[PDB]
Amino acid sequence: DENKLNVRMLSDVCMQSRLLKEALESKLPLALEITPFSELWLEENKPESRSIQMLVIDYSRISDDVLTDYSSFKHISCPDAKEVIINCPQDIEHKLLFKWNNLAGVFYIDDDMDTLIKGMSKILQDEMWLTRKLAQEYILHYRAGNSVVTSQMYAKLTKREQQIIKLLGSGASNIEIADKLFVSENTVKTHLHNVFKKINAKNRLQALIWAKNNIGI
Repeated sequence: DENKLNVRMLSDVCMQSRLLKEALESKLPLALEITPFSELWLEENKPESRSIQMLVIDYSRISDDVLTDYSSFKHISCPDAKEVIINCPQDIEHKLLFKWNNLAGVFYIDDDMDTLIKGMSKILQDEMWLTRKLAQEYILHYRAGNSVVTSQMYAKLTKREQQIIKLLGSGASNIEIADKLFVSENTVKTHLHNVFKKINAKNRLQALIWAKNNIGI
């Protein structure tokens, strides 16, 4: 419906998902549709994906091999959509959440629907639904200067690989990189082909975007 918020839940489709989907559409003003993480890449260049204004992320079905596909789907189609995490574990390392650039709310694994409906209603009112701890972590981290949290796949790359990837996440060219490290253009190109694993980039664009989101010096 044109009136309602375009929401997209990133999850499995199944008895429960659909059951929550309907529950969310009963109480809040939204048109929700469910898309599994595994299929994100198929929605990247769809027109109707450009209309997504909220993404609801089932933290329980998230995994490292989807992260890359997500970051690009998010940039290519709905960079400006709000993101809301649900089913988040209690003992989560909040910095791990900075990776969601429009995080607007977080719901924990053992919150109930009373909380979820309350929370989501606030977020639909352009509030944010965070705990005091999390709000503090953001503030301490941001206030202290830091913008991005360098991720874990990164630290696992070789020295070449690391240097080559940082510069990529600076939108440098093949040539421009080969010229700051003093190496064959064809060389950086070969390192990159490796680096796409495990960072899991289907291509240079994914990696580039992966980069700008997952590595800050």
